[PDB]
Amino acid sequence: MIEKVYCQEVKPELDGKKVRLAGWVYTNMRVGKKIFLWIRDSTGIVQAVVAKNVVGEETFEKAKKLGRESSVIVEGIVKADERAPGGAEVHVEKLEVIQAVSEFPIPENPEQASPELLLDYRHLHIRTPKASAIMKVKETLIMAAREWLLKDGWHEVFPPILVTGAVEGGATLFKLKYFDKYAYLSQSAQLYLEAAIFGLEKVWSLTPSFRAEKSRTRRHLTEFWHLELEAAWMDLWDIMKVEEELVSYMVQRTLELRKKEIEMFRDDLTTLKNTEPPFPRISYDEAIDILQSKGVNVEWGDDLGADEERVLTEEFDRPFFVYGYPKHIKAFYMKEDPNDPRKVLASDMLAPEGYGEIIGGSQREDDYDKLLNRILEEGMDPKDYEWYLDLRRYGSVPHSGFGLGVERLVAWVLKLDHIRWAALFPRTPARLYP
Amino acid sequence: MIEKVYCQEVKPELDGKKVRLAGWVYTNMRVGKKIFLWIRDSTGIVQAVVAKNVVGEETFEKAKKLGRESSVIVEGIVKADERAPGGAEVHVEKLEVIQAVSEFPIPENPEQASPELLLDYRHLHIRTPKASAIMKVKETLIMAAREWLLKDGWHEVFPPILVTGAVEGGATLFKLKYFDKYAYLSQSAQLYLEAAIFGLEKVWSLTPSFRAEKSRTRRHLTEFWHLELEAAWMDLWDIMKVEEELVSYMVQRTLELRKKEIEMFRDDLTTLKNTEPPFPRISYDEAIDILQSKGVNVEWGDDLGADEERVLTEEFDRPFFVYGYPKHIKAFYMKEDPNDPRKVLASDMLAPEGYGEIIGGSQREDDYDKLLNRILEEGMDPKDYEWYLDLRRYGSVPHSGFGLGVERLVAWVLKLDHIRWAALFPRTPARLYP
Ligand SMILES: NC(=O)C[C@H]([NH3+])C(=O)NS(=O)(=O)OC[C@H]1O[C@@H](n2cnc3c(N)ncnc32)[C@H](O)[C@@H]1O
Ligand SMILES: NC(=O)C[C@H]([NH3+])C(=O)NS(=O)(=O)OC[C@H]1O[C@@H](n2cnc3c(N)ncnc32)[C@H](O)[C@@H]1O
Ligand SMILES: [Mg+2]
Ligand SMILES: [Mg+2]
Ligand SMILES: [Mg+2]
Ligand SMILES: [Mg+2]
Repeated sequence: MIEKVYCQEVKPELDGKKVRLAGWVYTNMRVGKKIFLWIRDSTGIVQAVVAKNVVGEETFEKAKKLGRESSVIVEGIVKADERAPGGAEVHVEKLEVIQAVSEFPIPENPEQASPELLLDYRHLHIRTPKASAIMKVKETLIMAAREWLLKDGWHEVFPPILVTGAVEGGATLFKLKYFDKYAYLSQSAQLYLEAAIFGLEKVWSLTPSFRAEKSRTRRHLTEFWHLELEAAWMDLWDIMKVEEELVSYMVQRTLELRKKEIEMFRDDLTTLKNTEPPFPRISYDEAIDILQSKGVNVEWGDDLGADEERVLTEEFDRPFFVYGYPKHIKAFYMKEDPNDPRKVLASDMLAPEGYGEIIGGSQREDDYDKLLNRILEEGMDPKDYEWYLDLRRYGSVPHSGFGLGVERLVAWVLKLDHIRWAALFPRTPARLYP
Repeated sequence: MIEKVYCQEVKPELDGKKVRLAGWVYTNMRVGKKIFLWIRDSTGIVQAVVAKNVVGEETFEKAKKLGRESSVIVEGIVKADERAPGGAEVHVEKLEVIQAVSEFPIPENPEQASPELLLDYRHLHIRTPKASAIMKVKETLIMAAREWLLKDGWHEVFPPILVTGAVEGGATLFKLKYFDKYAYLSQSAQLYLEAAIFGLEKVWSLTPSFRAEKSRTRRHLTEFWHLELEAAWMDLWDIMKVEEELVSYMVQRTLELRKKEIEMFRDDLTTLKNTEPPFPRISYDEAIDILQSKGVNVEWGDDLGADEERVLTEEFDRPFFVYGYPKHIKAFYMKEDPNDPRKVLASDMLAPEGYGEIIGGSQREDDYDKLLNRILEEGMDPKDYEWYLDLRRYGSVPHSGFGLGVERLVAWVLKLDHIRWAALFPRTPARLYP
């Protein structure tokens, strides 16, 4: 390959050097007698100056016709100039038009289009600066997670997607024909991580999880990226510490690296700066009391939906935990609170600013009889979970874990109006394409 | 949590120190008047010495009954002793039996069981040393990939799994009901990576890919982990360099870190040591000539199946490329060789020692008309690929990419007899459970 110079590399210190840009036309404007093409690539935008008396009439005329997203190779000499973007521009010697474009269907400012148009053209939308910014933030949060997980001694595993068990209820299961059998798409890798702790003790996975959720909210996708941890020996309080340490490191690392991207989306970084341990912790009992005190008609035992969480966040300026939920609005696998068996040892981590739940986790039931009984009480067939029950027969240990919704976290970090914008190609009940 | 000391931490230099082990009984043997329990955890095995006159009769009797996989907490004093495993043992002061076990259904040496028993009990099999070793090698190869990808300036993206397009043919597609519509499980994220290069230039993803492959071979799963790269500006030769640099770094890094694990599986590390650029490259034409020279009844235009690849590997002592395949045994998206349009600019990377294909990649067709025509020739509906065709309308650039089968790579690195052992919970046409 003939090497390119990235836009971010075009700096005043390269004054007088030859560079080869490769990218796409961002804007095309005649300035005096010259054509100024701003060329975008993955790293920034550079001003390329095209002079008729330098490139000749043929190239000059071609340059006039280059609309947004025209693919081009540009060779020229860098000139330091305090007036140009980045304090340096390229004086064009040669212009190769790969493909001229005049009708790119995403507007120059995407937010002047209907969100439905942007989704119809999601494959084109993702190359635009804000959409690309979201993907850079996403990769950085995940890289940060992997740094923390490696340093803290967790093992990465690669759990199954095709499964036969519901982890998070039958209502959100996708079912498919699988040769002579039927399979489900995994809602969560948790049950498999629980098997894996017996060999590896501290495990984690990042997998797509699948939820056939009919409700079309701004916090639900039908497919999302799910970062999940499970650890032998740890109780609920232990796993909550892991959660706050991990989330804080993810947020602080992304603040350090992606400030520019975050500032495209936020006027106020306060809640992100505030994201360091210890996070505030309230019981579900306290949550009910707070909600009732603000006039919300909620009763002990009621589910905390998105609206309840939203009101609860008003009292917090960083992520916070709610723990000790009523047993019967919580998953079959969660351990009872031994001090109060009406509750389970579960906690959710809620993001502030109205965002609500980003992590759900718990200590797991480690007693065989108790777990079997919960399976039966929930109308589940123990046959489908015999392997999971085996984990309580062959050297059971106390253990706990959690799942973080990556898109949910990105949506809070960037104050997105909908979780769909944090997925590369979002999936919702009416959206499968592109 | 009360902190534990890991087995690998029990070293002669801790002589006289109190430690708390937490783990599972590996073996239980009476030695003289004492009970020797070898305790395994995620990091190794430690000899714990239980003396009746120290722990008392009740604890001593309990210790006699502890079979393999009994979950235990052991507190005691480290004693340096050249005779013990690791040169240090723990003299037990306190023994807490969490759960006693006497009938763990995986044999002490798993390979004395039918592979079908091991798969029936896959959830139990994975905690055993060799199976756990494979997972450590897998996480290390992947960590190595991420190190290389970050250093070389690639962006991580998180592409969709629910899709409407076949990338790699209709025959291996899983189809499912999706609300009022139908969806497919992604065979490969490639088409979406191609969309993503327009914003991010150099992209990669690690995703589960799904192949409804009826043939039950030792190189096919119905679900596998697929590491895929796509890059703007790069041609086939460029992407081949990326492939050899990445694979070499993965292998060399895993050799550096996981020598102990690899030596459980290999007598000979030669081919791994040999895995550094430049890898040997032969044309498909040369491959046919080699095969015919060894008496294989293959003709130019024929598909190279597993058996052909196996024979071809006899001539190589490290991974190697085969390039320039006949157009009509290759995918619809691949770019024709401009020098010879009977061929496409595709290459596979084959592992030696009979293993064969670990990567398939190509330069992509970047001409709209040519791609449309190939879609139509293959009996595909261009409507299902309109978005993919858009990538050839709105600033097309030359580009290339590839997919690496992680399990396929693990199977070669560890000389596994079947790819299934490199998946945490393998999926094959008759195996969906556990
Ligand atoms: N390993 C575990 O302990 C996780 C546990 N099995 C689990 O799946 N919990 S969860 O349903 O709360 O999902 C966990 C998180 O996953 C996110 N989530 C959960 N459902 C969705 C949907 N439908 N869309 C997007 N994101 C979703 C959200 O952040 C939740 O807090
Ligand atoms: N992004 C790309 O350019 C990849 C391209 N779309 C692709 O899917 N190619 S491939 O079919 O050869 O699959 C790529 C690799 O994926 C592996 N593979 C491909 N199929 C399987 C099955 N069924 N089981 C396990 N592993 C499999 C094998 O290592 C192949 O070399
Ligand atoms: Mg809830
Ligand atoms: Mg939840
Ligand atoms: Mg082939
Ligand atoms: Mg192939």
